[PDB]
Amino acid sequence: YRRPWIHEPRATNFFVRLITSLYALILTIISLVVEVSPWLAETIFYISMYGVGILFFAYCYIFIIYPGPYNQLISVLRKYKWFIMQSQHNGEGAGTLYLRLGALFFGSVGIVLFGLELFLCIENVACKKVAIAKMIVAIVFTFIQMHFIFCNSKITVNSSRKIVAFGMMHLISVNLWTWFRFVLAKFGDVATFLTTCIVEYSLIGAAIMFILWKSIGQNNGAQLVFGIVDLSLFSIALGACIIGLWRMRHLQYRLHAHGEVIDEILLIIGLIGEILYCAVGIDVFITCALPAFVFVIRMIQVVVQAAFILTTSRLRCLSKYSMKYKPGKEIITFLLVSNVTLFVFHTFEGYNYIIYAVGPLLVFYRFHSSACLAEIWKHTYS
Amino acid sequence: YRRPWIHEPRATNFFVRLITSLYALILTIISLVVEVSPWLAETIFYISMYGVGILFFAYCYIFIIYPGPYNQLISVLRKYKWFIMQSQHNGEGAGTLYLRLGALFFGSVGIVLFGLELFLCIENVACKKVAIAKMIVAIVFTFIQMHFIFCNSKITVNSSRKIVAFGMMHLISVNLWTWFRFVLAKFGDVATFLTTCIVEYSLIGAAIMFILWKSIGQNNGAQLVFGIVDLSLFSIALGACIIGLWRMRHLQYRLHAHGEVIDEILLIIGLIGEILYCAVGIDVFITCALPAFVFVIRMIQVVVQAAFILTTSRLRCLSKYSMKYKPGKEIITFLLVSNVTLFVFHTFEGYNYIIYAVGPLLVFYRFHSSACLAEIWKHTYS
Repeated sequence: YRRPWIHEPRATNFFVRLITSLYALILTIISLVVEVSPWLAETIFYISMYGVGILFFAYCYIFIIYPGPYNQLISVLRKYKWFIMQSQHNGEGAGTLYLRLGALFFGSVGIVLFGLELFLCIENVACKKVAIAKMIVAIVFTFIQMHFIFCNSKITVNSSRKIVAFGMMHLISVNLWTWFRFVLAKFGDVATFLTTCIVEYSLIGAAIMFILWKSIGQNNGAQLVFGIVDLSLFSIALGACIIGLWRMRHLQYRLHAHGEVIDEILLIIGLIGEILYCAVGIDVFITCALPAFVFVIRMIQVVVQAAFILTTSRLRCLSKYSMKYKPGKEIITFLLVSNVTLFVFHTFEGYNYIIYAVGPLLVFYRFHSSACLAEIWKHTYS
Repeated sequence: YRRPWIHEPRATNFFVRLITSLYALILTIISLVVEVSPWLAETIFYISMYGVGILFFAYCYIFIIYPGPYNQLISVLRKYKWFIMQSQHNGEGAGTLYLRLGALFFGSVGIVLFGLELFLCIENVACKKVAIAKMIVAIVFTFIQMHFIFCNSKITVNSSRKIVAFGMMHLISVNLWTWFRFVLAKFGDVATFLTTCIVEYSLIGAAIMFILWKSIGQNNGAQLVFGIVDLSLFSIALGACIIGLWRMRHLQYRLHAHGEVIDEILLIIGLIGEILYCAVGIDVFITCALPAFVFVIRMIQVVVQAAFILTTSRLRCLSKYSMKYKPGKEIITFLLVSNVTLFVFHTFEGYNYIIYAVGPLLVFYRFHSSACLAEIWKHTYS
């Protein structure tokens, strides 16, 4: 108009968005060098990141989500005698019910891990309060974050919209940094299950916090039988995706996107992990045919399934026939069963640095695919 | 409405967007493993990627940009006797004049490199046609791509909009793969200048092709004095950015975004390279104070300058005073001079794998900053 940009809403919106995104980018890059490098520096950094996250959570809980006890005090002071925090809230969450339940489960399994090394610290004679404290803040932050994720609806990112911006970007940085803490190798089956769960939990938390941040300012013989069963499971899932797209071609495009960005981000992360894993396997089996044939089938299946999900998540049965025939349902249920089976099977069955780094990404891709298909089974066919 | 999604425009748009993006993601990931792994496999892959790129370019040139000679033929056949290609075109480019001139320069310096190893192949006795051919297709593809970039306006991505989608994604994959070919170390000053130029050219080409793809479907003592001079140049640029934002606070937010996405992408890539480089330098100078102090100043300067540019690129002098006082111009010119000086100075002056990989990113960040500031000097003050 003629006003300065410091007083133009959509000018101030981007500026805050850009500043918070730059802060998150710097802190995420720094967290990688400090956690992928060859101790107090880390310790104080560790405790600082969790402490700032917990402080932001307390600010949100005291002043935004539950302003009652703060509202009392102002009145209690108004008795021993403007600034009372309204209870504006919402029901729109930043994730699906299945995704948030998975977040609760993976965070619970991460707290089990953190408590395990907490016990192994106290009951040993080599570590220090330095260990206990940081593990306590890890447990506290993780539990608070599970509670916040599972209730990411009432949160009004738009009441304190510049600390919620800085806070959400800091939380994304904390989740990504926690993921980076576990992309490096330090019962072998139970150990790799604990790291995977906390990696998956960090990914879900980062996606949820990013979706919330985006809404700020908005006015809205084993190696034989197992390979055989992987090939069979991949092949039937690969065919079901191809058939399902053919059967579901008569549905209609959605008019309102509902949770399509978080699903896109998580599915692409899982798919990137899957494609690297398959490509690296093909490369190593070439530089050093059953497994190599399985890897090509696995890559084709994961790519076609990613396309199938990302498309059918926008398809709704709104035609008279589409509402009555529910075209493709049995496909969705079959694919969901196959994906859950693959996730479970790859968990109980558990050039080595990419394998460990992308290890949790495979099972996270399977879990996210299941969570999307359950959402598709419900939202498309209503 | 009630129509199938296979016949809904915005449903078919995303589906094609998703399929092409998945193809580019797969091919880019595969290109990394094949080019960052420890020969025909590469050779045939190399020639395939360039050949498909050249085939797409020929399709665009014959059928879209210059359909005249094809239009003749249909008529020439209509004489020796529906399907004549219209000449729809545009003037809206996918990049600024300075960015496209930089692309021409860096591509020219890349062709000089390719011709250098072409000559070193013919006039030697160790390589093969296998080398000549692939180097010839590299030169041909690079020159065609410079011509296409510098004239990325008349291109109607929306005439053959599903091959231009596949083609643009393939070109992005080719540019990213060429970049990946040079993130690995194989006069030392002239050798590192040639690799840097082709990396910068690949980055600019990838950004341009992505912007064009996005528009598909749219209805629109050395180590002492040098450190001292780097610190002085960083400090004055750091202060100028802080002052400039204060002086330019009275301008107005833009109403139409003009080339803000390509600038964002390239600036973030350069900034990510800069932040890693600075963080890794701080880490190594800590694990093994003048240089370390310079690294912190450099990081602060690059981050503040990234914010300054990304903000002032959306600020226009539209107020009577803003149009008359042109607030901040001398800041833009001073910052542009400093950035050009830094780019030139770091070229003639030229834990080792990140250094080489992010090497070209630093000077590309300096060049992109200069190109944006020249754009800012012009677009803001008109």
